Amino acid sequence: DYKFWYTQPVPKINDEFNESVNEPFISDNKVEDVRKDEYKLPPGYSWYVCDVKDEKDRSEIYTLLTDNYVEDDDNIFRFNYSAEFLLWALTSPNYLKTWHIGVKYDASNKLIGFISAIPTDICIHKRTIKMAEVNFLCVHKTLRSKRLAPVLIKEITRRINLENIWQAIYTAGVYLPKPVSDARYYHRSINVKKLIEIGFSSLNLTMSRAIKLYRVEDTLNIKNMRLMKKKDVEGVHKLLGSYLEQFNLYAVFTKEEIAHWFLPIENVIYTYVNEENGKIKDMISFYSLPSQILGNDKYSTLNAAYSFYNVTTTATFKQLMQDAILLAKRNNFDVFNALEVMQNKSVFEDLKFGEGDESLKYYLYNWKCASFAPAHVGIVLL
Ligand SMILES: C#CCCCCCCCCCCCC(=O)SCCNC(=O)CCNC(=O)[C@H](O)C(C)(C)COP(=O)(O)OP(=O)(O)OC[C@H]1O[C@@H](n2cnc3c(N)ncnc32)[C@H](O)[C@@H]1OP(=O)(O)O
Ligand SMILES: [Cl-]
Repeated sequence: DYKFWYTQPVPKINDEFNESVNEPFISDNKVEDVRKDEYKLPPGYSWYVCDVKDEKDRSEIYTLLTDNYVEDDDNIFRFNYSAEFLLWALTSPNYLKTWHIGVKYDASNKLIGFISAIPTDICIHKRTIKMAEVNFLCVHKTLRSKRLAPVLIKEITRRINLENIWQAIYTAGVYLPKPVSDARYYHRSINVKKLIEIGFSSLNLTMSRAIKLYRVEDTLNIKNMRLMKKKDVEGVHKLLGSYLEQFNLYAVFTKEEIAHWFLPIENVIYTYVNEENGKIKDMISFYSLPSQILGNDKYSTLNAAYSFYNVTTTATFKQLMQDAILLAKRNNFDVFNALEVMQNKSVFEDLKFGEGDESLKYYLYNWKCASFAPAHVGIVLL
C-alpha cells in the first residue's frame, strides 16, 4: 500500500526515468513556509533533544539501538554500534544538533525512538546537491507498528527543511519507494571456526578444510601500507576525491570531512595509506560494526569489519582488497563485509567472498533520476 510513502515526494513503485531526468520532485521550496511546530506525538510521549556529546544522552541512544535496531532476516544477529561509533557517525563537520531527534515516554523517562541526519554534499548523476544523510531510525520493539516511524520521518524532514535543505539520502534493507540502486552484501570469512559455530557460515567441506581454504598469508602485497596520519589528509583528499568522480552517486568530501571520516579511531574506523615519493598512491579503509549474537552460549559478539573506501594506483584492485582483508585480520576482525559497489564485485569470487542473503537499497528523498547498477554507486553509508 505505502500509504505514508505515497504522500511523500518519492517515486511511485512503477516510476521509471531515463538519464535526461535529474531534478527534484518539488522545487522552489520556501523556508519561511515550513511548519514551525513540532509534529504531534501520542499522549505521554515527547520529543527529546539528544546531545550526542553528552555521555548520558549518548548512552541512552546506544542502549535503544543495541536492544532494538537492525537484525538480520533470521533474527540471530543484531547490529551493536558502539558509543564511540555513534559519536563519530553523528558529529561530522557542520552537523546540526537539531537533527539528532529522540522520543521519550514521559512516565518512565525512557528513550523509545530515535532518528538522525547529518549534512553532506551528494553528487547524483553529476549534479551536486546539499543533502541530509538520514540514519539510525529506531523505534522500541514494544511499540512497533504504531505508526511512530512516519512521525519521526516527518519531524526530521521539517527540521532539515528549516536549514533550506530539501533532498536526503538514506539506505535500508527493506524495499521502499523507490531504490536508485540495490547492492548485495558479500562476506569474507576470517575466523572460520567461530563463524561456523555461530551459524554465520556452514560446513558440508570439513572443519579443517574450511580453515585451510580461508587461510591468509600474513604478508602485504603493498608492503608500506600504514595507518593514516594527519599529514596524510590532503593526499587522501586528492586520491579519493578524484577516484569518486567516476560514479553516479557519491559524496563530495571537503578536506575537513576527509579528516573526520578517515583518520583512524580504534574500534571505529581504520584507514591505511601507501605513501610513495611524497604522494598518497593507495588507500584502504574499513569501519568496525560488531553484531550482538542473540542466543549463543559460547560467543556474544561478532567482530565485523565493513569495507569503506579503497583506491589503488600501484597494484591491482584484487591485490589491494587482499591487503584489506589481511589488515582486518591483523586488527582481530572475525569477518570482512563488503557491498557490490564501486569495483568490489570484480574481486569477490577470487578473494573467496560468499554471497550474503540481504541487500542494501539506496534511496533519495525529493529527487527523480534514472536508477543504475550498484557498480555505479560510489558511496558507503554507515
Ligand atoms: C528533505 C529531508 C528528508 C528527510 C527524511 C528522508 C526520509 C528518511 C526515511 C528513513 C531512513 C531510514 C534509514 C535507516 O535508519 S535504515 C534502518 C532502519 N531501522 C531498523 O530497521 C531498526 C529496526 N526497526 C525499527 O526500529 C522499526 O521497524 C522502524 C524501522 C522504525 C519501522 O517502524 P515500525 O514501528 O516497524 O513501523 P511504523 O512506525 O508503523 O511505520 C510504518 C511506515 O514506516 C515505513 N518504514 C518501515 N521501515 C522503514 C525504514 N527503515 N525506513 C523508512 N521507512 C520505513 C513503512 O513502509 C510504513 O510506511 P507505509 O505505510 O508502508 O507507507
Ligand atoms: Cl607484511
